[PDB]
Amino acid sequence: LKVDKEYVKALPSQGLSSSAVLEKLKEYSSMDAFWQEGRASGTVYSGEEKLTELLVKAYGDFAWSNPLHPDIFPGLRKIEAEIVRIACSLFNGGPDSCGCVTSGGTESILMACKAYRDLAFEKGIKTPEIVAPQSAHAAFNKAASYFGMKIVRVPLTKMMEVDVRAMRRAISRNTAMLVCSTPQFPHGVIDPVPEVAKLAVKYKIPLHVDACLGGFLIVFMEKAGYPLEHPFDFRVKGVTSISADTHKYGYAPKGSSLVLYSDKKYRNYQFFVDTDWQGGIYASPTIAGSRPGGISAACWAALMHFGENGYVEATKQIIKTARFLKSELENIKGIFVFGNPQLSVIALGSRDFDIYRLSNLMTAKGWNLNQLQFPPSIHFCITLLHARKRVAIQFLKDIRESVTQIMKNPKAKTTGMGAIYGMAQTTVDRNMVAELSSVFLDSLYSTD
Amino acid sequence: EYVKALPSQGLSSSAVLEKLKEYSSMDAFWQEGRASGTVYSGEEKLTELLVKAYGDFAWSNPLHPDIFPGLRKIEAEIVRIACSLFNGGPDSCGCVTSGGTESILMACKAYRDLAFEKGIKTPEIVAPQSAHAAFNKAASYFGMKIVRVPLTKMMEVDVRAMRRAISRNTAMLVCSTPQFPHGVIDPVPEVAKLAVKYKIPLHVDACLGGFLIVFMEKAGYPLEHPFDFRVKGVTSISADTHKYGYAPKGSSLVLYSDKKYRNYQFFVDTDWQGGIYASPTIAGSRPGGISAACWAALMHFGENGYVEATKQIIKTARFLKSELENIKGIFVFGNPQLSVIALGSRDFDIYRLSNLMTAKGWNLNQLQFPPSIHFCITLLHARKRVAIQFLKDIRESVTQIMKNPKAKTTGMGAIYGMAQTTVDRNMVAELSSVFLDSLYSTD
Repeated sequence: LKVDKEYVKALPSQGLSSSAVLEKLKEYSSMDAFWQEGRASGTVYSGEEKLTELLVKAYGDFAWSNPLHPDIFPGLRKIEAEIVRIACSLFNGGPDSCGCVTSGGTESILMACKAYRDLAFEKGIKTPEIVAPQSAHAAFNKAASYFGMKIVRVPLTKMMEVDVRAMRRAISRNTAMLVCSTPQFPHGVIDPVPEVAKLAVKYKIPLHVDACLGGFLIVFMEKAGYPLEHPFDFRVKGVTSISADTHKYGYAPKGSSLVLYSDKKYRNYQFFVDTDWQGGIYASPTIAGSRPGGISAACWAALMHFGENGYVEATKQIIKTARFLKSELENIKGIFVFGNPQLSVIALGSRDFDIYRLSNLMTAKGWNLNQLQFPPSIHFCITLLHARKRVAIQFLKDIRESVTQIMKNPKAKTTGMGAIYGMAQTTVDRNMVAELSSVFLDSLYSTD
Repeated sequence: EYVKALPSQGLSSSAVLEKLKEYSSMDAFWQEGRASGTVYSGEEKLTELLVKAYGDFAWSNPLHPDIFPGLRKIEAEIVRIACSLFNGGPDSCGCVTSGGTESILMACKAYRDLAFEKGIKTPEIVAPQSAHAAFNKAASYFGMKIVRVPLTKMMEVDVRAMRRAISRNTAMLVCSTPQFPHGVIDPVPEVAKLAVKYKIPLHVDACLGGFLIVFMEKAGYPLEHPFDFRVKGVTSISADTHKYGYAPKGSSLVLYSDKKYRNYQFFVDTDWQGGIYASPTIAGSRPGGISAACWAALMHFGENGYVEATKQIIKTARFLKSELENIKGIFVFGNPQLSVIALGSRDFDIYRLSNLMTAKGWNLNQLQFPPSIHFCITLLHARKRVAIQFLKDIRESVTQIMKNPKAKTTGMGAIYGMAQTTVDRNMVAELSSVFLDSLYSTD
């Protein structure tokens, strides 16, 4: 926002040399130095030098590959097939399971939603509904908005799990899919997949499991020695699709994710086919046409580099860190932890002061946390980066000091960003907030 | 042969890279210049630069502008540069997207929501028959009706037919600069007349042509029609940096004449427990590496670079066009002024020519409705100097075929012809599903 350099607003009359381009780029990259010292929530999952170098070289070897042309790039076609099958194995899908590589968790979610809309249409459902917990990702609303589907969000329990009784009452003759999250992003709580799947089986409704965030942790937890309370994978009868982000705890480059299905019969509905196009018979498996095959190469590289032993070890370290932080953060007067988080995310509240004061303060001390709402809350997401750099001690100390400071003045009005997130929740005119967002989006592209 | 599960033990870097060389052992085909379109430069030094640029921004993600303010600036700049190239002026604006499909999808979604705002229940896209398949995806995904209007003998949209296709439900008009099948530019001024008269948004699909058409005049090859924001009624443009921008795959632009239109493409969830959610495009997390590399390509070529590149492509196109017009047995559809040349034949089955060119080691694009094949000339093709060889092989292929013009088409060539003549569209749809299934096979 406050840039210290003029904007390039047109193409240069004379193209720059390679060295000059890369030297000018240094000015932009030096601006982006907030994550390297382990002070950002989520965002960068490993960021390690030797890993980066491998992933960029792998990308580089496949820079011009485009899986739209599998006759030209059969090697890339085999890499993507292998990525999918590795994932189906990790989720114990067996030989009938299938999937596709996508650009991210959002596309993974949208693809399943679209698949289930088209199946519902085929069964005479005029306006399909998504039935989802309040905590399910925003991408489910985007799918509703994009694909013309009604979305019903059901309330959560005191422990921030979906209320299954309420979910039952939300089901109707028009329900196209059920959703649960492993875990939900806000508070890092795993929904009770078996209980939701019971409904899915009883009412004959597809069930999508959102494992975008947890996928490349939860798959390894048992082997890491941290067993979970609930099963989450294709072994659970009624689970019809899973989303999972390689680009989160797979340590794959950005622009990589999977949508997996229990059966090809489901995946078929996600496909787009135009048999009549002048430009040839056109069939795409996902949203994009042209895609960056380099990213798929690098994603395959991450997986083959970590292996089972690497992801188990990475999981062990993230979970050790999170369990330590969670037990400490439970013994601080003035805050509480929402629910009982078993993975990498911890959400905090305060019954004693405005919790956004803590996000404001920690921002000041060089930390970047996520700011939630409904109810008022903040979270941090623990990554390999955070375990590697051992920021856990300093995080705690800054949390403790901040809380003591706030506590000296518990009713002192809340300022800056914290104020906006507070007031936004109380504003009865939702369009005010919407209009505030559109200004923020515009401001992203500003060159003034 | 197939890796079907995670290795128990991770491979070392070197071992990973050594294994990956197995997958990259077919690139000589494209590298030799034998592939239609597909790779637009491929040039070694350019690749090194773009991969380094990507590498500097590998972990950047524009969902987090506060963390990566450098990427943010980069993307604002790519959009402003592109707006200048299309002479949009200060009120024009745009977004970086993942490719041309997403650019088309975004504009369609923008126009749908604006039509919803005016009480229209099922918004209609009015498009030429030649418009890209992505417009049918848009319709399918977003619940819009697509009306495809016929072409003239020159393969341009029939503008009278297009007017007759307009209804109270029309949300957008489309034309292409050029359309992908025949490489013909639609008469943008004439379509913009309708847009203005009936107050309908108009989207210009410049995904393919974008980073040629903007330089044509300066290359010394003035086009017949104007195409950019200076044309009254053009409300948006899609343009692929990953084609004639020579940018990495994963890179395209959607540009608007005014901010008011772009506001309709955005997604906002103010109520999400995870926080106020506002995304400009389809994706959430995105690869900022690709944007960095897209900026690098723009800054590396500059105006002089792209003018010179455009010169080299069009010289090659105009030569091949004049030569393919002087070959007994074949004709070229319409009058292509850019990088795509489409061939047909009234003397034999055109797919035989694709058969023989495939055997000679060339990969051309097979079209349909009507039976046709095309080549897309890229900067790679010009650097490799393949045009003469290309011509020689076409001539020999035609000469041969013309000895038995009425012989039965075999191979894929037959599939392409049968496909169009089948009465049950379904059977064709199923072959496609089966093809797509096969992409993901590990058997």
